[PDB]
Amino acid sequence: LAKRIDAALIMKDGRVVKGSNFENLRDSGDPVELGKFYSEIGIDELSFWDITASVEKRKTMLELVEKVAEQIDIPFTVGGGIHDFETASELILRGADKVEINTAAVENPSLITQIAQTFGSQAVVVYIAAKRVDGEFMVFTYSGKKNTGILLRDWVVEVEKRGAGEIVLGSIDRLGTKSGYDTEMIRFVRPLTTLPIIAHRGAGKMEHFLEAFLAGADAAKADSVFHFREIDVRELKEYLKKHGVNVRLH
Repeated sequence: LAKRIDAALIMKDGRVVKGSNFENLRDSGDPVELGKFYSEIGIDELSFWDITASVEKRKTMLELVEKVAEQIDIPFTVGGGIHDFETASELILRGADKVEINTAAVENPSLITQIAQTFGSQAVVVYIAAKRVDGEFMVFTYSGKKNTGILLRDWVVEVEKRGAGEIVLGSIDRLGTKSGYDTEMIRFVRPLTTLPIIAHRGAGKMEHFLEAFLAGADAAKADSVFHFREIDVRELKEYLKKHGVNVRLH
């Protein structure tokens, strides 16, 4: 099916960290209005990642998804320190289509299955942050701080086995580089899973998306290149369609 273009939003205290350059918006740093705007100009799905401090976090994330679900009609994902089934459950019930987990999944893979058994696999997104170490792709947790010693190939297979719906494949080797998506990593992972693969980290120009899709990604996620208007979302989809990529245009 159609290749997907995702926008990611980083959040703290109900605000978009670093905001955005869309001066047409009432509040360029308002996650809800920005999300709604993206949904209007052609983003296919949104993802919200919250880094609010522990005291206010739960209520902040629940308010956000509630407001977002009311204002937008495309699927969205919420994530950020989701550590257990009850937290994931209340976010989905409150309005999220999907939850994103990473570290908590690595430490308890059955959490994937737990969430999927009530909300279906399609509600579970596993973010995998991977990096080359001595010639092998390794899984990293705790915001890139911990080398788990787990091989990417092994974790990808387990993640599907546990019942995840899709995988976000984040290349730590491409963090803030604008040199392109890690297409070697995408090609490496593609044969190991039937799940949708969402490319993340590295995007700097429209051609990088084409490359990502050629590598076998089902979706491409970016943030700052969208928010600071280095890449126009509408042009991006036009470009991709131009060169043969199937994108979308009770």
